[PDB]
Amino acid sequence: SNARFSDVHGCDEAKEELQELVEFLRNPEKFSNLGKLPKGVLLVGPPGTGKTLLARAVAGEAGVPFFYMSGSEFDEIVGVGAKRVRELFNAAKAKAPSIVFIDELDAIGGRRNSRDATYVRQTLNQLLTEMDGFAQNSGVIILGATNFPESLDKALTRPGRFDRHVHVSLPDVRGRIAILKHHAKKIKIGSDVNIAAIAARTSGLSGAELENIVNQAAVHASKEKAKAVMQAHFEWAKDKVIMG
Ligand SMILES: Nc1ncnc2c1ncn2[C@@H]1O[C@H](COP(=O)(O)OP(=O)(O)O)[C@@H](O)[C@H]1O
Repeated sequence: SNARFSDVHGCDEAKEELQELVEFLRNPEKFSNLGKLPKGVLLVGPPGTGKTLLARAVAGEAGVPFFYMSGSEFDEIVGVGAKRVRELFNAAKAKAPSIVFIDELDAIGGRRNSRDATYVRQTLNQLLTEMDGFAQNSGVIILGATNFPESLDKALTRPGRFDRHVHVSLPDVRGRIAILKHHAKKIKIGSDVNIAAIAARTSGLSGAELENIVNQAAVHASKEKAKAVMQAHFEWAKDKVIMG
């Protein structure tokens, strides 16, 4: 089963804004008849805040294919980037409406070395060509995730490309409660568990780390042959995730 919005907690504003992307992908013709359409949307936030989960959730809510691409695939220098970019969008266009998710978009079009210049330029221009090539109601939504929006190439954020953004920040104490409670639905919660106390002791943690706390507490409780996941198991898992 694909992701849904009910899997995303601690950033209600982001999913509310992205619901518009779901409504477009469900019916691009009906969406356009009211009169501006989105092509590229930037997801901005630290690692583990659920940018990939949101992108997958938008495809799941809309019922459209999801295509993944990582900007990190060009970290070493290795292969032809433009061929990778061209083939990905061809598969997405053939399955439109669809979602293309570009993780670590800051990597594409980076400065890098003068030796890297010919490699970086061809990959960047290929992405720019595919985005500019979407006609009318092409059906393809491009979601780009980055932790460093100031590091993006200026060509990427020009009008008609990645000209809309959605912040996916670290959850506050209320969001951490919602995240902890959501993943705690899958565990047998003990009688002394205080999720609010745990959320108050996890300021700065991402949703991924919070999910890790719930899962590590359940495993630790199972190893001790306990009948339920107790507060001591959450405290142990919290310290393990925080110390890294
Ligand atoms: N906001 C969130 N709400 C619920 N779970 C989350 C959230 N953010 C992250 N997670 C959990 O952490 C996992 C990894 O998150 P991910 O989408 O890869 O984050 P990102 O792409 O921002 O680094 C998700 O599959 C999910 O289980």
